Amino acid sequence: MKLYMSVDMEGISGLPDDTFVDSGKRNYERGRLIMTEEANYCIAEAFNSGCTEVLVNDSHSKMNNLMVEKLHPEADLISGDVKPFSMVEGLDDTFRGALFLGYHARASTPGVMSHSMIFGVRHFYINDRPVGELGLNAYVAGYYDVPVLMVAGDDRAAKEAEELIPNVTTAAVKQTISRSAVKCLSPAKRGRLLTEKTAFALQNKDKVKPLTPPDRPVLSIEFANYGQAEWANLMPGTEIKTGTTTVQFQAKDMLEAYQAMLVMTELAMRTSFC
Amino acid sequence: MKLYMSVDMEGISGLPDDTFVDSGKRNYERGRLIMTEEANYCIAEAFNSGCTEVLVNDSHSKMNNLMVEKLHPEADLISGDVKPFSMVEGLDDTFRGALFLGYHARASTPGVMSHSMIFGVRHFYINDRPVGELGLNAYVAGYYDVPVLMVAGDDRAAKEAEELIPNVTTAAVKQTISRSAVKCLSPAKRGRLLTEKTAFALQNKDKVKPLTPPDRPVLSIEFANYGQAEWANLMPGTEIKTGTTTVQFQAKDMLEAYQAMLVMTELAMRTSFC
Amino acid sequence: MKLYMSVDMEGISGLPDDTFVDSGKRNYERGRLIMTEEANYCIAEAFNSGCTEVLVNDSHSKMNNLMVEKLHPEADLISGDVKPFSMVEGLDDTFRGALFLGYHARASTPGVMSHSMIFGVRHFYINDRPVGELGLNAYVAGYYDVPVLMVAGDDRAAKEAEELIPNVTTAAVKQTISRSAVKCLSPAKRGRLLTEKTAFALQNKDKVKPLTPPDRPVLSIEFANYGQAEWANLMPGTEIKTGTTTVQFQAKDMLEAYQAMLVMTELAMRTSFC
Amino acid sequence: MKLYMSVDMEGISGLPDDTFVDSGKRNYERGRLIMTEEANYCIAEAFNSGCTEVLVNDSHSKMNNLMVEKLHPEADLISGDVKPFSMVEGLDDTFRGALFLGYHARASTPGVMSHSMIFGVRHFYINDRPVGELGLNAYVAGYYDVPVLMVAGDDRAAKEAEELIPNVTTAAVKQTISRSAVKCLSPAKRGRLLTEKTAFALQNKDKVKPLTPPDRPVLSIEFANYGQAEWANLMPGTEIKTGTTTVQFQAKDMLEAYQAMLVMTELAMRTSFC
Amino acid sequence: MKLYMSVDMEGISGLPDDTFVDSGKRNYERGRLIMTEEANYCIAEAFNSGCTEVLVNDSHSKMNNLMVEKLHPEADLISGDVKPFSMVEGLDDTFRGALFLGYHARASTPGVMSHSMIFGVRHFYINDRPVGELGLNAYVAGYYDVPVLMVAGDDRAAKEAEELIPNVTTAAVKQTISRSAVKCLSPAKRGRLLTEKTAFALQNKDKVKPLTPPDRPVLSIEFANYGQAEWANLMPGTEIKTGTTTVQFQAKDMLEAYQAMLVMTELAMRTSFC
Ligand SMILES: [Zn+2]
Ligand SMILES: [Zn+2]
Ligand SMILES: [Zn+2]
Ligand SMILES: [Zn+2]
Ligand SMILES: [Zn+2]
Ligand SMILES: [Zn+2]
Ligand SMILES: [Zn+2]
Ligand SMILES: [Zn+2]
Ligand SMILES: [Zn+2]
Ligand SMILES: [Zn+2]
Repeated sequence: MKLYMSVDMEGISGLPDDTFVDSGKRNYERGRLIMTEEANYCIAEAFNSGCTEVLVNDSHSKMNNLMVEKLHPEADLISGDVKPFSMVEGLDDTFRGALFLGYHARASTPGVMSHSMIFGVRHFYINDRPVGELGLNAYVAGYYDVPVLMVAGDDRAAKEAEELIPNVTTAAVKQTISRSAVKCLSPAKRGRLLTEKTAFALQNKDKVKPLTPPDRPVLSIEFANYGQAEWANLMPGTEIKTGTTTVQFQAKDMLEAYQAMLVMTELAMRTSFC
Repeated sequence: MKLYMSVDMEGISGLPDDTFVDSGKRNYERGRLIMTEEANYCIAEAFNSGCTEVLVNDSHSKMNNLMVEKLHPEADLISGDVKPFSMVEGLDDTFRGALFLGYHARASTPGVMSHSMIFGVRHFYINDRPVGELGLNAYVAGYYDVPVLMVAGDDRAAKEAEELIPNVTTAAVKQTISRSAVKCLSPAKRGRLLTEKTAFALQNKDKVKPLTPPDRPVLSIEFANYGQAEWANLMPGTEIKTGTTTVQFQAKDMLEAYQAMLVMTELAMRTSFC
Repeated sequence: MKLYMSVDMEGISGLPDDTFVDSGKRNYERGRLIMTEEANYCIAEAFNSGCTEVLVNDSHSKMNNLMVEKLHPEADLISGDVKPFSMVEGLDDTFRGALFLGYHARASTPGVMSHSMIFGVRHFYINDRPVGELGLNAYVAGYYDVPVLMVAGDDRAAKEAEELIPNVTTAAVKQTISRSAVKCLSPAKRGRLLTEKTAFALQNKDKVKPLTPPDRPVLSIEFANYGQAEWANLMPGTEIKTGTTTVQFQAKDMLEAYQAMLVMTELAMRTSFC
Repeated sequence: MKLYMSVDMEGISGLPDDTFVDSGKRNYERGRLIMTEEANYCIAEAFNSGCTEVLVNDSHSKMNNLMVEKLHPEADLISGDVKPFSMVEGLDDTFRGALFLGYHARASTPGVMSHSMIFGVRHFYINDRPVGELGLNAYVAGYYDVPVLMVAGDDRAAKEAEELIPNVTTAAVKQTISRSAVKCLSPAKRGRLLTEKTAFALQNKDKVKPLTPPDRPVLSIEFANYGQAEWANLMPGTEIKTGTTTVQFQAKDMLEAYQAMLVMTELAMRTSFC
Repeated sequence: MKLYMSVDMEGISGLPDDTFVDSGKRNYERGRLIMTEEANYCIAEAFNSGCTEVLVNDSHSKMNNLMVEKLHPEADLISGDVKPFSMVEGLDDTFRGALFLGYHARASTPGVMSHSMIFGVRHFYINDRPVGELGLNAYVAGYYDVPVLMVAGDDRAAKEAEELIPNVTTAAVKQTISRSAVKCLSPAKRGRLLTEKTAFALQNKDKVKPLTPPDRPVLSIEFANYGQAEWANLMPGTEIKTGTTTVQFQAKDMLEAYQAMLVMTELAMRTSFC
């Protein structure tokens, strides 16, 4: 059975702030080491639980964080950015399930290093339903009828996952105290947690269903300021909701909605004076 | 008659982006020159219209922008920051009226360089009523029973002013096209506009009333992310509205509410990972 | 009569290389001074020839080059970037004609500082017809039934203009020797040329017709490398022509085609390893 | 039994100056290594003495110093800043006792790297009683009826501790010679000292009582200069004692007094020209 | 009659913050221009009032601020640092009186840019009497039986002067609002004030007496932290008052006390971790 893995960084265990996730900062090298090892715990247990294939997609920033020379040798790594489907690149209907690792809470909510794709977004909406990276990626997984079996990260990401995906297995490797502070488990302790949770998730997979997205989903993105909204509103097919900093885009399907998100946020990232 | 002047920079005529208002950028020196001259037009007409005193308060960033060696010699300049009442420092009940120059639109709305005090705030609220710098400063002016006779800036700031202060005179020195683009009048052209508008404002002053604030106003600040809300929520007497990034503070009066704004935004400014 | 002006920098007289057009380089300040004065010659002659209104749109880079304090006082300046229609922002059907100043040759062809919007594009296509900034802007002018009366820049931009717009008046303020070298006229000499040419263009306006664009134009952009094509191909409604670095976009009208160009090139600008 | 641990850096053994505690300096990496190991000695002995839980709160600067990958695996680490209760975050009435590690002397007194929270404070006062970080944290511990069983650091911090908390156990890992010089014990030697002292502290716990704070404590902060006092005096409910650089704040309880300290010092930190 | 002038910068008119007095900051060049001109007003009036000689001593920082090429040609300028008597270098018993220009309030008290010699000192004491630069320089003037006829600076410096020197003439060129903010008079307005005040001071000189210092003055310096006290306590003849950050030095005369101040503060300036 093929298992898909999307690994982010903010939710990795032990990491309290961006000095561990920003490639240009002092604790980054330690961060990617811990990140790679955290993924190995899940990969190891994935194979040990019957999986014959495990696709690992680096889903953070430049997505060149996971160390290819230290990742589980029997796993296939997708490294690099500018991928057609970013965080869910390589995920198709041939996968038995998906596993989100090192995830964090969506923007504007409690949770360590909370945000959604870029600092500029406050909320993502798929037909009026509030979602973050977790939600959007789950919806893309749904498009391929692939269920999100497990989600690991801080306690807030776990809560956010289970409130969206029924019976989903969550692994809270750390507890959020503030947006830049957490109470975490020792690397070895989190390893057991992840090992057990991954095992249970794979055997309890039948109780989890794909997060089916609407046929012609309406993507809504609320940005922090009006400037970011103007930038995104440059993309054809978009419109700004008067009296707000929200930009909407009527998509043909979830896949088009995802890519519209990529482009709109990319444009918003160029906003100055903020 | 004593006239009070609060001069910001983003709304100054001819200025399209922050390269003209950020002391650390290439067009700053030209910006403060134009800013000082813009204020002189109003000061000159103020005296010409009978005013015996004109207090000019630099209300932008470090508030050391207006050039003391080029400002109207008969005017009194307040230069420097860390002032008890920031943008409205020096304003008391002994003034006949107030004049806001170089103002801009509040955060989250259309208007060149739109924002409210710091990049981190999305909305300011005084008893559920949406306001930005313009609103808050008007309310403090109201506390001293001083009416805001005139408000100058872009077309968006003007609109925002008149929708808050009945019969207020506005002078749109430039038209907003985007958050970093405008269609402006020549320096001399804006001068005439400001001269005429200032004259009319002073003679039509009887038709404008002070923006009286509530007795025990409730200050509400919605921040861009949860991290900024946590910082502000550190201040005694504050509370975060569950499910939001808004922090509230019950004040004794408008003056305490203003300072609470200064402190809460100052704290929010320290937020990292954004 | 209302006259629209789009002013770029590379084609301004006397400027041989990017040290005069890059805001971060040594000769930039002299460059924008010459640029502002060059525009004044045309503006002055525009009014002298009957025009009652002259809208000047800064169309270079951050578009904050023209100096508002030195531009003709009777002209209206659009300064700043992130404008819905970039180089042709503010142009509607109420204008008698358009005047392109300081223009340069399109990418991949002879001409000083030749390029099209960004360094990454090799060619722009509107229904298989090769065009650069000059062509695209002319087509947008055509959408509003406004004719391009005059085009000033180097000899190559002039040649490019006349091969696209019949009877158009051109003013070659300098001769191209290489992509970073030119034989130019003295500032005063170019002034006369521009003055005479602007006068003739306004009186010979009847002989020039709007460059009418197709109803549902197909925008094609050929990028320098495949990476830039992949970035642009992220935008919904786009497709890469197999075996090429060209991305196509079927637009509803010229206006949508223009904005699609803005977004696609903006995305391409992010391409690394080039 | 649950044991709470607050670990600072200046008082850590072997560390003579700030090159070992400032994340931006040459000896920082060695410093945090020694710091983590120093904490492990206490944690190990804590468990060995019966404790079932040990909460470790990084209480220095950005509080991301203790190394999660090297800390005792059976301990729970709180890493990160912007915590509601900074140095005493996570401390409640469910703890048997508290242990302060790597502490230093309060500002304005003898002791290596002496200070109180920020360089700008000279003295902290809780109802006229002189206290520093040690005192304030003890008082917050008192609010939860939790006694400070042990305090480790230099000889000056130890003396300061015992003069405030009767029968408290102190461990002087180093002797102060100057504010940036000390006579220290070898890493292994300090380890034994800490091991023995921690054991004795836990078994002699009955002789130590919580430092009960006043019901409505009055916080007083004397700053180095008047500028820092003005900044803090911006916070609602504060007042400057005429003729001094001291700012007072009447709190509802010790918890509000602590946060008022956090905010007032945070504001004072912004003071320029010092 | 010979007149002595000591010119500092913080108290100069129009200057709100250190960006105007720190040679390494953006507004310094404007600052020293205003400073030189401010001194010229007094020099001009000094000569116009009968004075035959005017010695001008640059008394700020590196003391190379006053511009020799723009200072009154008939005045003698002392430029440079490391002078035996710093701020009062060149002052002897052959002078009719002294004039302090651009002075500021002493450390730890209200007043724009308040401090005493270095940021590290909180208070200076001459036989238990609180004094700052103003006081110490007046005492040195007293040693030579020279009276301080006039003192110019902000309102706080003026107040401090008159509370120390009976009948002294003060000129408040600006009003203090905060340590980095003031309400100032136009350069020309301050000029008249200084001109009038200088004239009155010279003709009312008989009513002012020299601030005679004790025979064997005891210098006391209270520093911000203990580290600065330790540094100064290195100088032979010094002692730290237990329980404080104050260092005392028994001098033979006011001249020795002054130089002891120079050395003690110079040593304190080396203090790290502050
Ligand atoms: Zn993420
Ligand atoms: Zn991430
Ligand atoms: Zn503003
Ligand atoms: Zn501003
Ligand atoms: Zn161009
Ligand atoms: Zn250009
Ligand atoms: Zn400490
Ligand atoms: Zn510390
Ligand atoms: Zn001084
Ligand atoms: Zn000075």
